[PDB]
Amino acid sequence: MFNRDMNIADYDPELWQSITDEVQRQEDHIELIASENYTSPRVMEAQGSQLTNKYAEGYPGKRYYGGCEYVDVAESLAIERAKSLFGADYANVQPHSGSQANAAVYQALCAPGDTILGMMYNAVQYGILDYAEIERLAVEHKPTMIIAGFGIVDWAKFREIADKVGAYLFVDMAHVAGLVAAGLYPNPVPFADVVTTTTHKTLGGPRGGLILAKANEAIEKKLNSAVFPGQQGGPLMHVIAAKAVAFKECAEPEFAVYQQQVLDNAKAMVKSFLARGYKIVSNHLFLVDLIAQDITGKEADAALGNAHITVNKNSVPNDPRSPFVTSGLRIGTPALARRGVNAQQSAELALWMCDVLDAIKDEAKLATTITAVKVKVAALCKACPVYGL
Amino acid sequence: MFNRDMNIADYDPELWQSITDEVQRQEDHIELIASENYTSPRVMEAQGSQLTNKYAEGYPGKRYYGGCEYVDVAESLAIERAKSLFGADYANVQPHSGSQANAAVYQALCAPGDTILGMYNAVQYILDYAEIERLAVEHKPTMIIAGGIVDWAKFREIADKVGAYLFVDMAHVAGLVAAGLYPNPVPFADVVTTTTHKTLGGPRGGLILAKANEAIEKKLNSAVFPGQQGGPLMHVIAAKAVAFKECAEPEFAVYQQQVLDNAKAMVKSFLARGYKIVSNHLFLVDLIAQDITGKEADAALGNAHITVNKNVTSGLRIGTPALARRGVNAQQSAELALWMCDVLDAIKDEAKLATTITAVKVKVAALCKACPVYGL
Ligand SMILES: [Cl-]
Ligand SMILES: [Cl-]
Ligand SMILES: [Cl-]
Repeated sequence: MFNRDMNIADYDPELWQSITDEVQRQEDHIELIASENYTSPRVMEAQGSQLTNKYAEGYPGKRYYGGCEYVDVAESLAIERAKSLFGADYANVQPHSGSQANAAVYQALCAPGDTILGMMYNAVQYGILDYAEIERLAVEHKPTMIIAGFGIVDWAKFREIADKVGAYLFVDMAHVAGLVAAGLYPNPVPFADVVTTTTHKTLGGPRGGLILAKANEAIEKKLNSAVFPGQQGGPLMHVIAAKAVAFKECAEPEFAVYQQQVLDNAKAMVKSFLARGYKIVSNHLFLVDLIAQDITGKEADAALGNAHITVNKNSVPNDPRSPFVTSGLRIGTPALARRGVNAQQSAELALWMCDVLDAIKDEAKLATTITAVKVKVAALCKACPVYGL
Repeated sequence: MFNRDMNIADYDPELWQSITDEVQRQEDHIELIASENYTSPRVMEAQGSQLTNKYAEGYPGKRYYGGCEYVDVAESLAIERAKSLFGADYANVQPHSGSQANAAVYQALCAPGDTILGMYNAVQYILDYAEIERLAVEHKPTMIIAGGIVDWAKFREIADKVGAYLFVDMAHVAGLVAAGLYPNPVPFADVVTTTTHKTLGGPRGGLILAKANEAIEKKLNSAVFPGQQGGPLMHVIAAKAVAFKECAEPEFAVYQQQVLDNAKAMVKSFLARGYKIVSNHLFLVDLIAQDITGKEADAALGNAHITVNKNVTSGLRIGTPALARRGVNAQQSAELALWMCDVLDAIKDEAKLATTITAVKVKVAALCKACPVYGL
């Protein structure tokens, strides 16, 4: 028998220390990484459950393993809630990640060497979008699949183009999934043949992937087999349960309010950067372009980190520097807003970031500025705790 | 702020019901599915941690995101412990699953159109090492795939002869290898993969191991990321770290032999009762002689709270890793197999089947109560 009191702290203190350190880090650092969030304790509760013990290859009611009667309920809930949230006729909640969701779509709908028009295969690219040009490329190259993703993207126009040349329409709903769930951005599901997203970024759920589709029996069967046995074996049933409860949380009225906060916070930050003379490329994420100031993204993210502001360097369009250096920062506010930072605080935060960037060439002034900003960041982190009682 | 008291039971009673039902089922059903196990509360603690909130593309000390200084400790522990457990010079603990581990190896080592010798242009082969060598020389595989006791050194020799990579999927014997009960392929193969949740008894996920070879290590690094995956599941990687520490305890080797002892005991019981066995921790009960289908056996046994898979051989696939993990001993395993034979005989004889199912159910319930999976 496993004693239920077995724990990491007593057994594996070095590992435990890294965990408690990370917990503390999530409190006392402001996180501006666009692809991160903070998920609810209920999601973590499901991920920490005994459902990890169940092998469940196949789909609810159609498993290759016995004993799946109760995990079928959890998975069905996740599927039904995903369909409800996105007005889909089909949802596949087994993908382990966005990478596996996307791979499965490719395997479902394309054969290697097929042509693919987008933003093993013959790739054609397109670069506000010029739909006239996308259509011209579609007609010229006859893609098997057209991919669109995330201004306001016109899904109905992509459907029109796909229809014209008999292509599948694949939408990667990355970075607008939460806005779509909240009714704040046009839904690609009615227009695409298939839609993917991760479940941990703007949806704020567990780490994993999700496939959605409007009704098409043949495409749905291809998607089924592509996920399993195509890309995966057994799904992570504890993470699927976590997906079920996260999708329930995402349907709450509070979630649309949170999504608007995400947007308002980004707008406040943008207005501060612009007011301080920093160029923005822009939405819940934006780039701070650092060309005018001769600052590298690497240089800026290091300095901001020392001030307990975690951001990622990022190449600007046509960046003259390598991707390991870059001339920009990428900022997103999903995590900022999730921990309750408001638009005014976001505005001030960006101003603190500008104080750092302005001082970055002056060693003494930069040290002085980082010291000051740290104190301000600590006070904000304490005022807006991520988890607690 | 998330209030830390937020819970599933208060908020999502229907999901909670499915979870508490599954927990109870794990107690009151004997699980004989070969590829399942029961992982420790420490693994589950890690999987339920806040490490799920961290994006950490790249590898420790070489991330594409900031803020990874602490999760780097957890992943380095996982890597170091995998290396020490399997005597490898290289360990990649990021694969989300066995499938992802295997897919990364193909991408790292093979090109589209390459030839592959296993058991892409595919050529398939006691093992007949002569024929293996024959086929290798004949078709010049870019990669040979392998996985009683397999002679790893012979595969290395053959692979060397033709200048092929050697890839071992160790998933069926990983626990035995960790326990020193089966020859370790790691010194011989160029790359080894395994799951972490089957005979290793850890979190659900994948693992890649390799002997020192800087060129191959670089290819594997980039095959896993960005080749097959994006961000790793850092909460699950932490769970791998504590699982690998548990796998190094002397208790673990005792457990691995108990798995084998339990299988041997069940097999003797079936044979003694006239049921044909096809055959380490897995075996097949062939039901053709009695004219029992997998479906009706599976159904009857399931009603007696014995969870099996049906299986080509017609009948049951049985494995004992979970059985041994919850403390069922060999004598108990022998009796369990005899109870299963009572049910099977009742089907074939069409006699007292319902009563016999109930009888085995109450015996199974007592065994489950005597050998709880989790408790205080
Ligand atoms: Cl302990
Ligand atoms: Cl609650
Ligand atoms: Cl395993």
